[PDB]
Amino acid sequence: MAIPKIASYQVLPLESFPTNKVDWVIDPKKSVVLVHDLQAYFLNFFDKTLSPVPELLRNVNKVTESARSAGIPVVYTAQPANQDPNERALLTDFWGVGLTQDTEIVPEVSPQPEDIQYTKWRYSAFKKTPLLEWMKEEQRDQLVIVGVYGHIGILSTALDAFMLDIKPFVIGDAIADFSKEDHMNTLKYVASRSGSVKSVDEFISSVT
Amino acid sequence: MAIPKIASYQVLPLESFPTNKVDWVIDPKKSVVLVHDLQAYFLNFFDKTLSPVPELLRNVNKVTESARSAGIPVVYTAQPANQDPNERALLTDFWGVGLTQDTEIVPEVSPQPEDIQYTKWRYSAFKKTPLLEWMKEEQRDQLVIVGVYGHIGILSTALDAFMLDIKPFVIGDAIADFSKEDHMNTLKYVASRSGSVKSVDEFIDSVT
Repeated sequence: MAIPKIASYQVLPLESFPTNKVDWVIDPKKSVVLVHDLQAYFLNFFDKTLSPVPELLRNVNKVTESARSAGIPVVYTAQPANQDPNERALLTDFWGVGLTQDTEIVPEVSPQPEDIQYTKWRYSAFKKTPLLEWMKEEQRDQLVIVGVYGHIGILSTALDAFMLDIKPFVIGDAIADFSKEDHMNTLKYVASRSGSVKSVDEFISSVT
Repeated sequence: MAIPKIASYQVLPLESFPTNKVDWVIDPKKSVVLVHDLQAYFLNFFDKTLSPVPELLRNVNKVTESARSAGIPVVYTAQPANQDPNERALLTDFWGVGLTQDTEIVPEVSPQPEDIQYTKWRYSAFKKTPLLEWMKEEQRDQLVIVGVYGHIGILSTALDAFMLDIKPFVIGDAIADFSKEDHMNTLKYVASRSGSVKSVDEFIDSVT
């Protein structure tokens, strides 16, 4: 009903990432980076000075910097404050009325002027946003996903993308979750059923 | 890459169903039963004489028969043979070219003349089908889900339904999966993040 006070946990070692079942490789000419719901509201459920938040933010910055250097668009999603109950619909039964403040992107990974920002309404970044038709317009069919929370919005976004013929790449050391278990199980599900799991360094070397 | 030979396992005990976080009640005036992908092709991956397939088929029949007695529409989904690779898209990377035969619903749960049958293209029964707009036409906003496989199509259909303002009810003893673990984890995920988990008897009692 409430997002938990998330206890600190260690970013999983890269050697523990689950093995990919598909062999897609991130292509700078075909990819978009999604910074998923990195709002103050959602990150304040962690103690930000503790693992995995400093590493998460540094890794998100590594991703977006390499992305912009390679001409890869960066898209941020953010939930709006004070959502109309008709618009929020069944989310209220699970999570309450939703955030009423602290909607800003956390300052460490604040958007740059050329980045795109979409208003998010559901777990999946494709529902009620321009994301799908804009990616088609840009003729980019790869979505590189960073942010929070792994087993909820990241997972659901990966599953629409996959079903919408967009290749999702979840960056395993650039997401965070309710627990190390939720984080890992997110990666195991994606790698075996819905997309690709890559490291920050694999993204960087793929996009130079 | 190939659907495994699925080892037999026991239907999970009713006392082990996860507790629901929401208090939705199945209403015969607002509900639809979805029989998800109960095709010979998908069920032949199991030894159908062993649990959980006999219980699955007679529980699906219990559900659909009480549904029709209550005026609840029954919708079946079925994948078509020899899918166009351009239409099948990224499924091919994970699973191969897909079924080429054995497309019929298994005779134990064969559709009745009044039931609806849709051609299915993705994990979620909502993608590239009329299901969402037909439910809106019928003014029914509850989807009671039975069939296979739990962590793949059942889960994705429930997530899509939830995000599309349709309440999903997954019938825990009328689905089956790759393993007892996948089956349970499907129910735990739905009950905590995406819908309601009910038993066959709870459905029967709810729709009289």
